Amino acid sequence: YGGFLRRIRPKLK
Repeated sequence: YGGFLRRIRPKLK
């Protein structure tokens, strides 16, 4: 459950 922490750095995972 780490798919919209992309809100900063949207290619980090």
